Amino acid sequence: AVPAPNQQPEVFCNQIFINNEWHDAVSRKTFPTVNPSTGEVICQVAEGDKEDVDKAVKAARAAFQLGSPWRRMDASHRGRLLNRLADLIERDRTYLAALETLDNGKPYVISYLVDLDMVLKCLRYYAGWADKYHGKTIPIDGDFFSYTRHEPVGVCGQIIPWNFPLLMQAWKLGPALATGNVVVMKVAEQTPLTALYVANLIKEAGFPPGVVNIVPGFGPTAGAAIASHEDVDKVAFTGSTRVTLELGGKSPNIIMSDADMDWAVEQAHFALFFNQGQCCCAGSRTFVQEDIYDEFVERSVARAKSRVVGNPFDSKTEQGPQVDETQFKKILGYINTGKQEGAKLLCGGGIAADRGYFIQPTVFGDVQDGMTIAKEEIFGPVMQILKFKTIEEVVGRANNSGLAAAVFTKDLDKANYLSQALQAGTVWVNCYDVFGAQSPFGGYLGEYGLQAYTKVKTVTVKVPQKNS
Amino acid sequence: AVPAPNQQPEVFCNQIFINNEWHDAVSRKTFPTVNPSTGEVICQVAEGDKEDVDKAVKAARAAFQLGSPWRRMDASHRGRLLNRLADLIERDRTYLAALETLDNGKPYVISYLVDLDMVLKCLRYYAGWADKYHGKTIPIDGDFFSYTRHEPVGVCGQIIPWNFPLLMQAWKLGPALATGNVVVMKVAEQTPLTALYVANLIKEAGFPPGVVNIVPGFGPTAGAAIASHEDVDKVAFTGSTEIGRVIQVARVTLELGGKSPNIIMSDADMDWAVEQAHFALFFNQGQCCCAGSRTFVQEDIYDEFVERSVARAKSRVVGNPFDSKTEQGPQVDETQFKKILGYINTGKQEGAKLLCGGGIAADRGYFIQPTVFGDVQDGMTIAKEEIFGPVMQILKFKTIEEVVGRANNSGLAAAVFTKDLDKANYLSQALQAGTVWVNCYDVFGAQEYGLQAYTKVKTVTVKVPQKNS
Amino acid sequence: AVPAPNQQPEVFCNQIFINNEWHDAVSRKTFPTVNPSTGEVICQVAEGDKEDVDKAVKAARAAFQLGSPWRRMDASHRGRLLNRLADLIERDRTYLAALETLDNGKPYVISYLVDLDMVLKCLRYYAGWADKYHGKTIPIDGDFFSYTRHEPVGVCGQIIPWNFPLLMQAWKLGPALATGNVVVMKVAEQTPLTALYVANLIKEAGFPPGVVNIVPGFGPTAGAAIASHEDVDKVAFVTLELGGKSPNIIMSDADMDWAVEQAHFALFFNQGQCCCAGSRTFVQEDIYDEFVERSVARAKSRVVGNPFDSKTEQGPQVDETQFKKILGYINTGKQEGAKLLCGGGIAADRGYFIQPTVFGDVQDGMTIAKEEIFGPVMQILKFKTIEEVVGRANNSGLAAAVFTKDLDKANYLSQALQAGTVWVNCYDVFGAQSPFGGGRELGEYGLQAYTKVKTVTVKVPQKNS
Amino acid sequence: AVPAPNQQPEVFCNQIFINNEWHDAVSRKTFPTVNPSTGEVICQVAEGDKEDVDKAVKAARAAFQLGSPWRRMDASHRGRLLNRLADLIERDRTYLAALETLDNGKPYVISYLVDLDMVLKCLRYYAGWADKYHGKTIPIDGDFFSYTRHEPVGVCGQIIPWNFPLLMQAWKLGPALATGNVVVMKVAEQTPLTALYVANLIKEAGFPPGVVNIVPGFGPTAGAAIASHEDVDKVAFTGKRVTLELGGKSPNIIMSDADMDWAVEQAHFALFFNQGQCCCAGSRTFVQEDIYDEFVERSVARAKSRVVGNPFDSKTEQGPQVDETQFKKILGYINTGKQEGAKLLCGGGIAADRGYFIQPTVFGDVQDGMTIAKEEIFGPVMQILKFKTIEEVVGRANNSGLAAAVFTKDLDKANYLSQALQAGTVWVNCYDVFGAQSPFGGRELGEYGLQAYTKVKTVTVKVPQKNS
Ligand code: NA
Ligand code: NA
Ligand code: NA
Ligand code: NA
Repeated sequence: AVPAPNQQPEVFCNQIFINNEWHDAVSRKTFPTVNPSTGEVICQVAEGDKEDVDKAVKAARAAFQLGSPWRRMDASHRGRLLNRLADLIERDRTYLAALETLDNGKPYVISYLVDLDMVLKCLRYYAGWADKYHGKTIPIDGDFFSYTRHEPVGVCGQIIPWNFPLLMQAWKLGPALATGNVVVMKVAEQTPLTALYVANLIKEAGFPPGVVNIVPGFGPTAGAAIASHEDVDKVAFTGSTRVTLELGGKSPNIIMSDADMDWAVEQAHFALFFNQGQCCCAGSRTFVQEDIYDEFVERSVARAKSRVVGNPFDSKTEQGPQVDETQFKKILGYINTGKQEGAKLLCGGGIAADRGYFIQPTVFGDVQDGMTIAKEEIFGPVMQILKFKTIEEVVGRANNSGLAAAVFTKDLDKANYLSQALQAGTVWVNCYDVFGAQSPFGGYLGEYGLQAYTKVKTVTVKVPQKNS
Repeated sequence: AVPAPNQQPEVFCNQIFINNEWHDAVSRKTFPTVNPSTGEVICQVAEGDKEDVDKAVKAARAAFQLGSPWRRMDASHRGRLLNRLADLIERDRTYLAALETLDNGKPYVISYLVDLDMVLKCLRYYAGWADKYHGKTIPIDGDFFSYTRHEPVGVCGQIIPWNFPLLMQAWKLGPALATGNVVVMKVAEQTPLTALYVANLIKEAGFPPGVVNIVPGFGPTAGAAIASHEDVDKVAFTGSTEIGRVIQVARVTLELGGKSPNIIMSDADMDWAVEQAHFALFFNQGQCCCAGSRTFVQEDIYDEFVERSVARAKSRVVGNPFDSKTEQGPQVDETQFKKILGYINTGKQEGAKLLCGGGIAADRGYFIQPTVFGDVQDGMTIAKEEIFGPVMQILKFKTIEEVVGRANNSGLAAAVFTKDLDKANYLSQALQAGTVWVNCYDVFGAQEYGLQAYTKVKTVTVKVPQKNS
Repeated sequence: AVPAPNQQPEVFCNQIFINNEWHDAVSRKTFPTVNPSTGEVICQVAEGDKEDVDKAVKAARAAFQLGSPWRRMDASHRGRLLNRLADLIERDRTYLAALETLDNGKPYVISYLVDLDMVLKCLRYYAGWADKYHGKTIPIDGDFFSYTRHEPVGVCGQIIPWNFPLLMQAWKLGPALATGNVVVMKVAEQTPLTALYVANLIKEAGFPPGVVNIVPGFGPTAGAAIASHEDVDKVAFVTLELGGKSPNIIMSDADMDWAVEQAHFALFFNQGQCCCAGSRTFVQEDIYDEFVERSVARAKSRVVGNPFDSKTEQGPQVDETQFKKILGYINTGKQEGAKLLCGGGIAADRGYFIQPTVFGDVQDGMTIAKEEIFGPVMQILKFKTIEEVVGRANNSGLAAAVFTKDLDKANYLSQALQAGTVWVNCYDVFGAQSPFGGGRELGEYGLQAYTKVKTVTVKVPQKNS
Repeated sequence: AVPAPNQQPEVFCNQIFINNEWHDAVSRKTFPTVNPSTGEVICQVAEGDKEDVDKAVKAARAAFQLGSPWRRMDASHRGRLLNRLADLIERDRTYLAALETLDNGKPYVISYLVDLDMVLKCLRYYAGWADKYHGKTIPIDGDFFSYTRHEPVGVCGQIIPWNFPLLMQAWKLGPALATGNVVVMKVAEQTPLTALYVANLIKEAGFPPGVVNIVPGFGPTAGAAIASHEDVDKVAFTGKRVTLELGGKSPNIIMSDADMDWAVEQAHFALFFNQGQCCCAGSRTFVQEDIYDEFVERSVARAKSRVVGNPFDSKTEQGPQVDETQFKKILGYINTGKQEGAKLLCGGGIAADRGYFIQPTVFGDVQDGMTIAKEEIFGPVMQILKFKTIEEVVGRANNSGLAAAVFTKDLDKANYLSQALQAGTVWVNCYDVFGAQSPFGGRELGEYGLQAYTKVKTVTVKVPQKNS
């Protein structure tokens, strides 16, 4: 059961969020955010720049000073705050899911049942880690007592993409706040709305001023300012091609001949088409064993043709528009390159509507490794199907590219052989895009997400006489 | 490639080991240990009883006193001591492997390449854990610094069986010593020799006096004395349900084994499943806590499986353990010898189809022919009671849902042979056993849980000036 | 800031709780629960016996069956349920603190600010552990993939004492539920009410029927039935958590004012009814006289009276049996030669009130220095050296404390003291995250006792690092 | 008890070590390494450059290929090899200690009892970690079995300094090899000999060819080549994944209630150890005003009695500085101290006409703004500053973060300072106490050292009905 959406949700937040207050850009400039479904402007948004970032960083630094409310607060209480934030987001679940759809373009049913559900689960998961990340007491040689303490890194710069606005924000705030860091976040110009509203909930939840600061704006400006600021202790970027870069692209989905055909077909479809193909780990290279190639391809094309493209607020809609005009044209050019390179266009291939950034679900057959559409990730509804013969062969082709991969088979040995040989951060077996707030995700979440937001301090004390 | 064995190894240790010295029993009494291959006495061994145990526990307690060499020793050094012990055992590998065979009966080739090898790997694995089991610093509410220390439990009474004399000794000494505990060990009357020789190596390795004490003797005497001693902090028993009850009656842990299910699905690799099922049951003369004594086979492959299993059992070479061709030695002693025979009789009486073997394999020693019973039923005695002998039980089943219930209706171990991913995961999750093997059996590895049982957690919570994250 | 209490709270739950439903005993018998402050009956409570426990164990077993809602539920959801139960308890905080005081006797201010606060923290802490207790993937030799899974033990029998009725219930429920077990709980006959009301909240929270079952009654019957039941997987009273004679050591360099107030707290907290009461106060000779004098004055000013009065520091003892037992112990203290410094008798004609009592010049051989009476009776012993106090303190191991300004003395004592918990310059400082034991409770360690480890070892193609 | 050293150790290894073989530089160039005690050339050593580095990376990559002996080897066996290497170093301990002294200058007694002892303990410590670094099985939502594997990162570039040649080599090899990585190591031009001999022991121990490769040479060339190589997966510098391990100006705080005798001796050790060439040297000795005069008087007398001379002499406490460049830099800093107004209490000049010997130097009443109080010189130059309160000292000590120390008998003061000091390691009543088990950073050593040498792979499998 999904509640009826408000197809025209009101925008309450569209400025810079610093010290639990809303500010206009220092330059007073503002940029428009567009509804991808119509191509029309939703509203104006404050355009943050270097000077705005500097204000945010100063606020963050102040909120991180020894003796401050955030620093003195019990670890268990940071957990309480994250749980409270989660409760507030659930309260406004319907409103947030609709706003997400309005600004991003993804189907409202998905925004509500998937995006929001995962946001809630992420924050509540991290709330639980707040007071459970232990240091150690170490049995060092000599008459000493040695132990470690896991301290926060400090001011963390977070730049999040537009594909999953709310979930990306939660993935970043969850682990950072659980460990006691302060944040200066930059949201995507294409999808700044929902994150700004969450900022309002962060204040309502009771987080001290300056703990979380959000600076909407442009990449070359605000984004770069955060990455270059001398008082930022850590910067985590997630998007297109302490510092951590989280990029995604060309994930191989391997279908063995003994795989369940119906399941394989639906999963490979999902693996690529999910969220308009706008996923860092989209299974954009579907490797199919020769014995089942023809049948698999036939079923895949049939599924792609039946995929409903339309108004994201319509319950029947499976695919909304692409995020913006730039991606829209980028995907169209990519489809043309596929045709020019000799890939067999099986269906789709063009615009799906005269209004908005809609593209027909496209499928290319007989794709080769050397082709552009087999090497470049375009984050669009364009499926690439490649044929292969042996398991040894596919391993090499799949690895010749490492965020994620998948293998569909009923054979135990094949599953274990492939899961070990595939060089990817996450390897799915008979499923795809299965993330858990508790399962790590990286390239070549969970408790591992905490390591990156913590600094280790070792204290070694001379004692009278050590005894086991 | 295995060195030529001294079929008649000299015995250097046969007394009570306390404070790195050899002592005769207080009573001066001694018991004989027999070579199961000939039925002849190997030598006399000091018979420890309550008073001997009391001396051992006193020595152990003294070595565990605060400020003692063992207590003050760096954790990394406990690791060095364990590594030195392993080096010495390896130096005397050929000798020990032969002594093990002589006293226990297992094939020398196995004693050398399996038993010793695992003893070495176990001690070396644990040596590495000595300085790596950390306590925690805890983010408690308020202005407090709270942390935990994992201290040793103290005096640990360890009673080990006769099936894997040396390995059981390593499995107990490894985790206990790595964590800084002291030990009072009671070895099996049927196999006391190897453990006593290792005691000599423990002394040579440099372990302080009283850290490890070994009292050979009888179960209801020495064994019960350890379990009932008021100054023993922990007692771990590994063996038959029969003596376990006595110990339970006399921190306590009872490690028993029996009737482990080996499930063969229709899609299993036939050649592999047959050889593995054979190994699963027959390994170590069937004297294994997790012996696959219930081989469930899906109906569509039952006939073929049984045929191949019977052929394999008939070809199993029984004979002198010191002969390189020997696959199966004798049973550990006369009591088990007759107990197994009675069990085979019961199988016949109950309607089980005797497919091969079923009787004595030699006029000298405790050798029994590899026996296989077909069409076994859940209600039969040979399908409910574990006899630790070379007697295989093959049961037929139809569905996977069915076999789960039947396998669980008994939980040390279990195995599944199948090429199907979903079938492997379904069974590994559904089978209620401590260890579930998939397409393999008896695959143990020295490889943290064993450490928890050997440590005490102490929390220290200190008031401090204002706390900050 | 404590809301005014309802000094005579309504009782909504007084029956056996099985499968989210209220049941009368099969015998239909009931027993009275008394208000220790007046000696009068509060209400009748269903007297569960063996047959009632049997119904509870079966309901638990059913709830634990593979494929059941509690077994199939995502680990994260068990956490959501724990968090919802905490929210409900917080909603009914004022009411529950009053009921706890009515039935147990402790001051309402403490019930509210201490017991209820700790209950909330305990449940919320454990809610966080539900989906974070990982198994391991092990690098075994050979071409094998080996891993472990932490499964619930099953039906857990839990016997809760009367000293901290609500807190002990939370300490037992938190880890057990976070790990997916089912429970059959036996509450103390002296204090059954608060736990039964929490059962109602357990049902309201959404826990499946049979996950938590509560059987009020007596120890020799209901308690023994749980302990002997063949279908109960684990019983926690096998693990026995007992407490007694915890040493509180005051070094000559301690902060005098702080040590005096803390030693007073250490012993008198909860009418001295605490498993780790600092009932042996060891004081170094150079400060003994002054420490004793200040301790005596503090004991004399301790306000004893109606626990609902804001000024009350000490309520009555839990029941008449304890009341008499403590009085007999005070008499033995005088007979054996301990110096009675203050108190020593009954504090009121109604209720089980005892005057705060302090004994000086206590010797290790005395009965009052060896037997724990769980009462408002302080023992002050004198010592000379740090080496001496260690031996005396250890000659008894749930807890201990040291008061000193010296780093080395503090580290030497915290290591040498054979106690499960050692406090330095504080006392009774518990955290839902810090372990406690003489098995272990609280923290991550509390999860170990409620889990079975299953190893799965799979043969795989060709293993690579 | 230390054996008699060979004051003229023979050199057996002086080339590039690749695939368990000794190679001359492609250019055939060599550079002389000097004995800092005499200023004379010990021998010539192959001068590796980009081309030699490329060969080592290729050998390392090959040894890391799936299916190779190093990749297939049981984890426990990597541990056996590390223990064998340790046994071989122990066999050649007397020789190694003398060669360390000949090339670096530190007292032979220290090389034998300290450096070599720590090298042995470090390798033996990591040998034990080889098969104990577990992944996890995660309780994810839904009918899925999710687990992680900790895989090696791959080709690790390791650049080690000259202050502790052998120990630094072991700190890098231990964790890298225990977790199955392969190495391309660049040793310091000032001290390449001991590491090259160890490579010979690595071969003798049985490590597969290409697992460890060592390229002696210069920083701007060989080092830069490793850091910039496209096929190097991680680079660790001490002096792709990158980690810079730098050190400097660690504060040693002496409270008025400290044990005077122990504090004076430890402060002396804290600064003067290893000719002052230690990243965490206690180069800022803060002394509480009530004990200042006496502490200084004692420190001066202790510095004046410190024996400087031939490092092979058993009475020698201080050998020469590592090279001419450091010698001059220290003389420059001493002059800077005098010109700045710091009170020169003793030393301050050249201690011998041959070699690079400097007199133990003590500056008194140093103030925070002085250059000698802000820059690290890695020399036998002690700075003593005066302070009044604990709140004051915290701020002064922090205004600079690898290490710090506090000497006091008071529990609260020790906890206050160990909490407040922003340093990776805080020692209480001791200094320079390292354990192979305790982490060190500004991480290395302990369990923490393994995290940087491993990649986390998550495998998530769809399974029939899941149950707890
Ligand atoms: Na938009
Ligand atoms: Na024998
Ligand atoms: Na009552
Ligand atoms: Na040199």
